[PDB]
Amino acid sequence: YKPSAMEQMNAKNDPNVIQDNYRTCYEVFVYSFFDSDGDGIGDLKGLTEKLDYIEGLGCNEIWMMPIMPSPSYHKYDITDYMNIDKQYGTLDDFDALITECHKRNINVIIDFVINHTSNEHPWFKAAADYIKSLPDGAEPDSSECPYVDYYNFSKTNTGGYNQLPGTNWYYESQFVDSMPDLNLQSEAVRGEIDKVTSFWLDRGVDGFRLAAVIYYNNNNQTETIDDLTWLVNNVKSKKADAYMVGEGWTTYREYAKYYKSGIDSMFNFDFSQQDGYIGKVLNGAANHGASTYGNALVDVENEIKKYTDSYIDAPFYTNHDMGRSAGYYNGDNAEEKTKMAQAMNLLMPGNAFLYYGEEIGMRGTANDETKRLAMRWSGDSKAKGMCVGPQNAEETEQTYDTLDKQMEDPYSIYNFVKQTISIRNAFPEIARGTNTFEKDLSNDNVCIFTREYNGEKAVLIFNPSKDEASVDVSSLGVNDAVAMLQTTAAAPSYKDGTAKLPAYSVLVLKENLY
Ligand SMILES: OC[C@H]1O[C@H](O[C@H]2[C@H](O)[C@@H](O)[C@@H](O[C@H]3[C@H](O)[C@@H](O)[C@H](O)O[C@@H]3CO)O[C@@H]2CO)[C@H](O)[C@@H](O)[C@@H]1O
Ligand SMILES: [Ca+2]
Repeated sequence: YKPSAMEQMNAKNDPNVIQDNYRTCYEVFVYSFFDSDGDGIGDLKGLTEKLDYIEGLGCNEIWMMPIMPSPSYHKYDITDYMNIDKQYGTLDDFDALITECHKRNINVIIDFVINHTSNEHPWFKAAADYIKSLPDGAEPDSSECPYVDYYNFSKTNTGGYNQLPGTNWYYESQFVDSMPDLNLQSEAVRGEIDKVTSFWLDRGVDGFRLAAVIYYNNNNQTETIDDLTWLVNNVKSKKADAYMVGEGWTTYREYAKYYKSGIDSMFNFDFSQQDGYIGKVLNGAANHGASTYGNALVDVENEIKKYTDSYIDAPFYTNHDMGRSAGYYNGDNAEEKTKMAQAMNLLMPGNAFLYYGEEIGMRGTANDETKRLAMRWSGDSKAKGMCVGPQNAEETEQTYDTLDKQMEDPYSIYNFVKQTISIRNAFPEIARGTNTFEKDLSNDNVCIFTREYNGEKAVLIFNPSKDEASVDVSSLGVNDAVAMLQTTAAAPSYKDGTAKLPAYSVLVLKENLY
């Protein structure tokens, strides 16, 4: 193994990992990750066995997709909020995972799905049976069945209601009939969620990913923010440094608003997907090339600032609900783009997220199942712990090698992402600093930022273009080049205030201030 120039350069910078809520988070689908008992389904024991891998990648947080009992493979429709799904193992396996995570200073985030339950959840079964029991006269009585007010039942088909089979009643189920929506205005419901947050916090959970936060109270954004506020306070009441990140799948003008709840993070969705800011810039669909990435960072930061001066952005770029990054880039320098997309994701301010498999450029988009294929550990047929993945996934042609092979390749996507995360772990200002887009020095080819945290300043220079570019950054002050990312043998250079970046590369400087 012969290390690239970037590897040698970046290694000379000491890790500076701060134990707070600005981390690098690996999002795992337990189902498709690593199988410990040989049934082809991934499990908690399997995840535990692969913590050396995740830690070696440089991630110091894990978010698992839902781990509680569910009739589906994906497990977003929950039947029991205080156990583990039998396919994943037991509560004892969860306890061991937490212990092993904390020993490695890795924090654990669980997917917290309270906008709906499964229609097989006992609360709904009981409400449904009760509703069906009522004579024509009717009008439910929550003293006879309190669960009737845990969900929204009506004789009227408003928006997102489905029929309760064999009756004249309907119930709210925005996503699908098998996912009835919880009434989060119910004090009884809030009482139940209280017990649930106590349960998971008491087993050493560090935070929550809040699913579907903008659908907490259907179309009523006021009640939704009230609901989120209640939840954020319920959690922080019990553990002050508990971390919470909300999924608000919408534009930034909308998801900025949810920061009024006091939540730490909202996922930064306008930077996600093929047609998000990162994707558009790399595929040449942006009005101002590289500088569009600058403008977008500033516009979103400025929007959030309307609501809070005290937050952690959640850049993620891709997740289990979207086509994998590698599928966004085809033809000439697709690999270069695939790498740089993750530089543009992971070197953003706040708490950065990496979806499992993105570090080896896994492909898959045709349907949701196909976005959640088995982690490609190895090419070997019968390697221990390989997962079969979801049963209804479409055919998908991969374009990059398996992980074992990528580790051995100094110019693999894996080694690039690994290098990216090392830069982030070396310079706390990248995640925590105030962000300044140096617009006067940026153009369609290069994008320049200064990051300032507690009197330390760094300069980030991205070249997400197919063209070599030079920039005079001497106006920013006296700088030293400390880190870089290269997508080919061509490496960034820096001399006497002039930076030269080849196509698809990054250069990091420290400013010296006297
Ligand atoms: O029935 C209509 C839709 O059904 C399918 O969508 C599934 C998703 O595959 C599944 O992951 C889950 O979506 C959750 C999503 O992953 C999560 O990030 C978000 O916070 O909550 C979602 C709901 O819990 O559930 C839906 C609904 O069953 C199908 O793939 C989709 O194309 C259909 O439109
Ligand atoms: Ca298994």
